[PDB]
Amino acid sequence: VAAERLEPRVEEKDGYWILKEQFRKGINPQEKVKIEKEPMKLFMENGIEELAKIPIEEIDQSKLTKDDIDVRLKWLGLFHRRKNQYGRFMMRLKLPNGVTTSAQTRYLASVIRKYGKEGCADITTRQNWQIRGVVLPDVPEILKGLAEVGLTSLQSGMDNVRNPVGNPLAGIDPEEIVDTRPYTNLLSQFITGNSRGNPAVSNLPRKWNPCVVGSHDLYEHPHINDLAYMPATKDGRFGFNLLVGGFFSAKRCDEAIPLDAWVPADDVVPVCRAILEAFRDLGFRGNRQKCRMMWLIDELGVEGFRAEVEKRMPQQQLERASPEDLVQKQWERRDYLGVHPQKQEGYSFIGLHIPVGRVQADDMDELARLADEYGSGEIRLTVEQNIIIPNIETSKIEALLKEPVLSTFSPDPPILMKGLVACTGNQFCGQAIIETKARSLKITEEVQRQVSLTKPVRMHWTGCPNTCAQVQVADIGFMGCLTRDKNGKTVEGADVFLGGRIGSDSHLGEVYKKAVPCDDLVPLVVDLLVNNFGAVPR
Ligand code: SRM
Ligand code: SF4
Ligand SMILES: O=N[O-]
Ligand SMILES: [Cl-]
Ligand SMILES: [Cl-]
Ligand SMILES: [K+]
Repeated sequence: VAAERLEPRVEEKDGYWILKEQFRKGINPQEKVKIEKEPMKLFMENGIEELAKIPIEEIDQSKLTKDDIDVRLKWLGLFHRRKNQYGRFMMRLKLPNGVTTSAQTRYLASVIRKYGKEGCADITTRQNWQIRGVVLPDVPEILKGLAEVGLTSLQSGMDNVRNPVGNPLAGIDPEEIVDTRPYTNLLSQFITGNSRGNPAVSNLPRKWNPCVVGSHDLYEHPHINDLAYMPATKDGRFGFNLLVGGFFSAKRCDEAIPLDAWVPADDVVPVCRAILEAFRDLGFRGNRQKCRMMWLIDELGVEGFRAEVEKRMPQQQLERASPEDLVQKQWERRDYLGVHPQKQEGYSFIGLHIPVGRVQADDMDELARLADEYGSGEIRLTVEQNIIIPNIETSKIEALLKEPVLSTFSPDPPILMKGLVACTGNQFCGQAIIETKARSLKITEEVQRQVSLTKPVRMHWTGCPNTCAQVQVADIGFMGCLTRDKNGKTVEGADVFLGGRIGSDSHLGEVYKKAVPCDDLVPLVVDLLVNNFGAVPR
């Protein structure tokens, strides 16, 4: 790699970070959008106030404002559903470590309730909330309402640092390695500039996913993050070994690799900043399919990239990885659904199944009520799109289990439902090839009617090759496609994936059988379960 390749390609100008004049040749259309107008200005200079007053039909008549609503608004966590729910916006939060309060949950419910049949909410595969139905004129008030209840939606889409994932059992599991909440909280504060916006990290070449590990179970999926902090003691000091570059895309899926770096626990934010600065400064900005950070690591080599991180650290110090980390490889991933004792004597948590992560306003209010009556007003989200209510006095569990709402959001659903994960799909998502959430529930129910099993088989349904529902981590994955029935008629289908493993012995699954009509999946899946996962026909 020539020295010229290492010249930073962006510069700070008037509070924002912009591509230098000599580094604009050959850039992709998204990079052009960012040059034409700085997206962060919609929040930080309150550009949203006037934009929100323009009728959407008028907005669509000019490129600048159309790009404002379809692209730039994703820096404020607002996602126009142009194709599938025209004029409505999904809104996505920052929710480090998946932690919400009952007051926040009620606020979110109040927002979606206004929109009737156009509103609902979802738990995401980054243990985050999305709300739906939002209309542009309401955006300024919703931004204010979120701030009032201690939430932000900043920098949650597009070329930004995505939700910091942690251990859903942080602070409460007798078996945790280290409480991840202080670290994911710090990361979210850093990323969003304490909810004011942080332009230094909002002009990346592409999205970037961080997680902090605190569980032997590896609930945080460090192998598929751009930056994963693996807890490790080095020379008698507590800190983290760093994995970099994990990502999924249509073109390529890659597991994170060691940076060969250990940082003291107090250097979590400094090293996040250094890595982001290197990626921002040096990453390719052409073909969008080659802009994730791993492509930079391959271009420079991991050592070349490491040197760029090192030079951006305070005092330019970046130790080599600890020979060992704290994660025990002898481990069986633990079910968190149901009632479990906490490390605090006399307290339990309860994991509740949320079918395909989908809730309505009334459901959110009920869950918030349970959290107040039984817990400490806290609701935790998981990356399997379920919930945990922590801090419940154990003597209250008997009463809790009789609550009517637990017949719907169950502490002990059938085993295949426990492991079922599904993305948005074509109900709302414009890129989706198939419907996912309703279909996946239907198929899973039919499969479980036919077979019993004891292995915790994890089934993931994703609507297109973007693989937001991570089919490559599944025991059985389903990637949406269009295919043909016996008569040559167009039908919805799935490419079926096998081989995904999670935890310490992780492995990326691969296509097993392409183009299976969705109406033909049940027998295929039943047989796979009997033949490979010990399932028994009923
Ligand atoms: C909601 C969520 C799936 C879910 O049902 O849980 C989701 C939904 C969308 N993803 Fe995703 N992604 C979700 C997690 C992911 C993950 C999984 C993860 O983070 O572990 C991946 C694969 C891992 C990765 O990125 O490395 C993922 C890879 C994509 C990609 C492909 C990335 C790439 O490099 O090519 C796109 C398209 C893009 O960004 O260019 C994308 C694009 C989208 C958009 C924003 C596209 C769009 O605007 O319509 C989807 C919004 C649909 C909607 O209305 O909900 N989504 N997406 C997840 C929100 C996470 C969050 O709270 O921030
Ligand atoms: S995998 Fe495809 S269909 Fe599913 S939410 Fe992501 S972009 Fe939409
Ligand atoms: O929002 N999925 O990158
Ligand atoms: Cl996006
Ligand atoms: Cl769309
Ligand atoms: K779920």
